[PDB]
Amino acid sequence: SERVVINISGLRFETQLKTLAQFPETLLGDPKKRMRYFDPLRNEYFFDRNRPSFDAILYYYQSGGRLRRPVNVPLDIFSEEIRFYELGEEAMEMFREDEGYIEFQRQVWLLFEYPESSGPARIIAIVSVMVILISIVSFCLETLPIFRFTDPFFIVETLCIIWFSFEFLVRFFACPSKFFTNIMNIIDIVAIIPYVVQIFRIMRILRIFKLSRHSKGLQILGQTLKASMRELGLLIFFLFIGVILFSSAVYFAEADERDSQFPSIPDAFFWAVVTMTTVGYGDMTPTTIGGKIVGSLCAIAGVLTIALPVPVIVSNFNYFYHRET
Amino acid sequence: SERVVINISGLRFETQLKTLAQFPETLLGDPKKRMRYFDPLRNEYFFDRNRPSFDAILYYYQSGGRLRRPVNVPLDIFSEEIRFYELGEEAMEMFREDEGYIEFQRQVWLLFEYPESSGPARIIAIVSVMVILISIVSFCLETLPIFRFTDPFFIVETLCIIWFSFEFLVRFFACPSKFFTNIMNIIDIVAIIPYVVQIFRIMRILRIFKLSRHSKGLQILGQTLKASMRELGLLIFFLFIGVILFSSAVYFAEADERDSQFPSIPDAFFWAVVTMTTVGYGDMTPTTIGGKIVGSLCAIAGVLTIALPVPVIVSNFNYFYHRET
Amino acid sequence: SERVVINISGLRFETQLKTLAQFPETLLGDPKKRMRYFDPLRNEYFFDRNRPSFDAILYYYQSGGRLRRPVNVPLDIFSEEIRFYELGEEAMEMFREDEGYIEFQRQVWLLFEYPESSGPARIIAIVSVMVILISIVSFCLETLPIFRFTDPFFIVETLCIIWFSFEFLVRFFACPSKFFTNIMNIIDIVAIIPYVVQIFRIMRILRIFKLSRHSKGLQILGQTLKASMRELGLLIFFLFIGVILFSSAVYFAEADERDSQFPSIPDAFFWAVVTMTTVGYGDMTPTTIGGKIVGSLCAIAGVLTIALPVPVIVSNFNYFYHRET
Amino acid sequence: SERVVINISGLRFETQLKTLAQFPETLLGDPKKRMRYFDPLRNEYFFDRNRPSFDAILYYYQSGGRLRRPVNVPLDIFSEEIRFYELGEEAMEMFREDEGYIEFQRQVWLLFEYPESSGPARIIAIVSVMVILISIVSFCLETLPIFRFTDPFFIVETLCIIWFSFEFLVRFFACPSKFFTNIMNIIDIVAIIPYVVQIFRIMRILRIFKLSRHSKGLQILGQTLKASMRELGLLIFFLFIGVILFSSAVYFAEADERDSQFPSIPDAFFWAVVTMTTVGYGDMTPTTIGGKIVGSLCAIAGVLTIALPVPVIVSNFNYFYHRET
Ligand SMILES: [K+]
Ligand SMILES: [K+]
Ligand SMILES: [O]
Repeated sequence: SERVVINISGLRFETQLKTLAQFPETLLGDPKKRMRYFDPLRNEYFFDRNRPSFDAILYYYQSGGRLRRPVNVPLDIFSEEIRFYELGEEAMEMFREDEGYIEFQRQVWLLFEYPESSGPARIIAIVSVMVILISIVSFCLETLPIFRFTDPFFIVETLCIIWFSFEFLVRFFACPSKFFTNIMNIIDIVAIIPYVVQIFRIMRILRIFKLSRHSKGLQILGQTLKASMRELGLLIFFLFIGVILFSSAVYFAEADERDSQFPSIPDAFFWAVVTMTTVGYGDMTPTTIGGKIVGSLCAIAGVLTIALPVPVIVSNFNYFYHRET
Repeated sequence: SERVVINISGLRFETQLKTLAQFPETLLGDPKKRMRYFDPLRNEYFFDRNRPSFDAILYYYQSGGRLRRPVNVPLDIFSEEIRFYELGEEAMEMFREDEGYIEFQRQVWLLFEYPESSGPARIIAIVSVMVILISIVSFCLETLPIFRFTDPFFIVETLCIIWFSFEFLVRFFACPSKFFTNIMNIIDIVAIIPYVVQIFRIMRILRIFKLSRHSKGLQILGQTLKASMRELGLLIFFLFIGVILFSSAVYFAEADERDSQFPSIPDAFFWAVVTMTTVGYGDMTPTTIGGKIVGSLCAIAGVLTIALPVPVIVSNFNYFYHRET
Repeated sequence: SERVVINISGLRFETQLKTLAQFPETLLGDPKKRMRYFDPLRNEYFFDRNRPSFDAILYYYQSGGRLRRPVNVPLDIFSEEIRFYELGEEAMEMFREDEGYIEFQRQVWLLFEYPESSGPARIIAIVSVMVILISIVSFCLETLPIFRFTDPFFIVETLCIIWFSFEFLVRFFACPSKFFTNIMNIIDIVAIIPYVVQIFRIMRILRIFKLSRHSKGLQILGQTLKASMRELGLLIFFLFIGVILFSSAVYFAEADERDSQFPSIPDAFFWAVVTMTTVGYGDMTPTTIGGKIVGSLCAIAGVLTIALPVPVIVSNFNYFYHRET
Repeated sequence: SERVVINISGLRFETQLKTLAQFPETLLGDPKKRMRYFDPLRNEYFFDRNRPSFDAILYYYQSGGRLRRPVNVPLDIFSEEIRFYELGEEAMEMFREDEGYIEFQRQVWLLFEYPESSGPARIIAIVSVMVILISIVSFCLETLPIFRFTDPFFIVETLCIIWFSFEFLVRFFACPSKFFTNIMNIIDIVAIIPYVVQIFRIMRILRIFKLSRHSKGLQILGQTLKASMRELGLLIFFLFIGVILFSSAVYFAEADERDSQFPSIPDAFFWAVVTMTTVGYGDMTPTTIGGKIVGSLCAIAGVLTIALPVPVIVSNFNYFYHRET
């Protein structure tokens, strides 16, 4: 119950000794630690330090754990005062968590997993990207009407696979731990499985995801979509409810019309999709006065359905964008 | 007029005793309550508590009712100080209102109205959703050109009605009070009235609203639209003024043209709607130099007309979204 | 130079007497006014009032005019403290301006200019709106292919003019001052000038603006557009620069093509407009590889050109919207 | 170690003399400078000045360089206190940088480079703009089907070049320094190089950029795009990844269809572009159930791809817009 006066650059703080003794590990909790700052003429402990920060420090003793940075104190200045008062590593990491902060194969694992290290590391990454870009150009040219080791496309297709196999064999016996959690390598597995044929071709387009390893923004978008599936799927659900709603509204408004462009419900789905997203079908346009109305409400409700979950998904992207800079 | 000194962890507060006696129910208003905190050596009442919060507490006595949380004090910390100073339940609920905060049938009413309680409660809700989803699929398949108890659709249509009647008979004699205010049950009434035929079919599509009971976001959007009708209808009115304006501007610009695609005013309405919402008609495009101009101004003014009331409606949605989490 | 101590509910303020005597009209500047608050035991002036507000009050004496409300003090509380310290009507109105705040014919001028006064005032406004809405419906029906005092439209056209003349003759000899500045009456003049015929018809559509007097949001949008012409016209200029830019880019990319859909520069203007506003022409689509590219860049740059000046115009609207509530 | 008490209008500040002596150039660091403010009755230095500002001033001595304006202190008031305490020109310019702040030919260089100086300076700028606007109108009329010194267009084309040469010869021997860094003159060079012919015509359209010198907003947009290329190019990259992704998804979904509108991968690129930007092709619309799905996901992912990097680019524009006012 013994009173303790703490002078912070002229700002007076008073408390009970039992409140500071609650945490015997810190500065003000250890009598031998705070001894060097005692003023025997005023019976107080003087500190020639920042003043707005000490409101939360002394409250960390009163509350017995709570360490909230004041809204007017900078983040770096308050964090450097916690080091001086020695509140503890447990309370320091809780402050960051509350603020928002989470030989034979060692050299080959430097110019491949972290291509920003050495000199040849930054060049072998460009060559690996050129193989990917040509791998994408090769996939887009295997279908032209002109074009539809001897096969003129089997010379570059395998050449990229030889490099895409060279981007996997050097990463299995040189990785830290034996790997399937990192999605960067799951893409390397789906880019190297051309051993049902159409499903493997739709699976073959996943070689575009090979750029995510070497791209700055692709990593940011990947974290955004994962950290937004609730509001990301909320759009898909809100659009599903509206498509079923408005495709049926235009169908009953254009049912007695012998030349009504909407024959059934599912045939009016794609019309409601491009009218909500405001893309524009060009084909199925309404003809009935009531059907024309339904199209107007389908375009108005479309902008609302889209623009509601977007700011949340935009905010998740702008956070990871700035945090990675 | 007797002066009273209040020491808050070193922060000095002075007032007149009549100001604290204005509220005899609280701590500082009751002399017997504040007796335990008096310091007879300094003639003051000491409190080893939070310091930035007491500005508003002592002002609650001076203003005689006003209790405004300081902008730099957290919401939980300030609210816990009101409990200590015992300002009263009337002033506490006014603070929340000012901040923004509003046997035979008892067990059957748990696995139906609150399907998150028991184990079988969370399974009977999934079965009830599967019936709804099949009920929606059934409505969309009763119109295909191929398909247009013996009727192949009368086997699932009634089967869902048997379940949709099973989702109403168990809720009338098991509800708390006899019900028409909760819109969740008005949908159950409009999903069970298939006892003018086309109007009942347009009324039949309202079975999609049955998902609002089991959906998280549908409840949020429903509250959003109700709490936004002024700005929601402001869009409909702003778009009505512009459609009448620009449909007449393109009609007089394309009147002497014998092959002008716009014959009258109402026939140019749907063109102005999809050009403001930027959907794209594909059919009626302008042909005259002046009519081409009108279409350009109709698309520019459309983005403005849409994007003005949207942020308000988005803010109403993002509030109910986060408040329900 | 005589020192003056001012005690604000325990918060100590010191200054020189010449600083308070700088404004002899206020409380602390008048010795007879502040006499009632002097404490002859401490040699200070005590005030049992708000504490965070007095930082700016005492600075109003030091700065000699500046009166800035603190960011943590509410607007109503700080404004009520200026009344107590009696800083003057000149400094009070400067604070509002700095914060953001600007018989025979007397009874007939109440149920017409302010239709919210009496009972019959709120009914005669509805009848005046029904005449306007029918006046708009009449204008839209004078052009149907079926329809294209004896003239079936001359019975309602003049009947609304009789009312639109009844909404002008009662406002010239009953107005406060003889009127042309208020744009509400300029619309009444352009709705009553049907005494070159096509220009008067395009001028006749301005009868839709008659709703601005009785509409809540139309007044808000009118103030928004006037308070945004710089950024409103900035869009028109940014779109003008892009239309000329991209219409020429697609024309040179599709010049050697004998069947290029773009014959000249001005014939590609409307394509660039609906591709920037993302409306969709449906007619003129690019055919050349380079022309296809130009269309892609014209759609990307369109969203940027639109979305830059929009938030400013949206902010001007959301300010007048909330300020009128 | 000698203690120093600083009284700021009643607010008490204490520190060690060695902390103020750390900067011997300032007021409180120079004993002769602060001598005029010493109170020999209280042993303190009194200042009749602003109170919330001195937290950062005294911390500038403790931190030994850091000068951060408090979040509640206005920018002008805090900056005027730094002048009084005389912290130094080095710390003052660091505060602005931390806040966000960077005869025979002398008279001819006033009515040309700064056309806001004299009277004839503001008129010769309008004539120079009329030549540019006619130069733009001339370029748009050299291609009409009607029109496709004797050449009817060689009379205005050279007349503008004579003026565009008059806007370069007077700026080379009258400029401050001999010029290629300022992009305003690089446009004057690309507007005066009509001395491969089609490439010079696509290079000739760059005469629209001549308006950037005399336009307020064109300068703001130019700074915006340069200060946004990372997020500006991030859109181009995000759209490139999606176009390749969805053009291949619709091609494999519409491959067995003999009348599939998408013959190859590159022929489906422009469809994915206008469906992501929601422009609307009107030509290539999907026909297969799977292809219809791909178009729906291509329109949903398009709004997301567009709306993510837009707020960053909008914020860069709104900063330069307000900073230039
Ligand atoms: K469109
Ligand atoms: K659109
Ligand atoms: O379209």
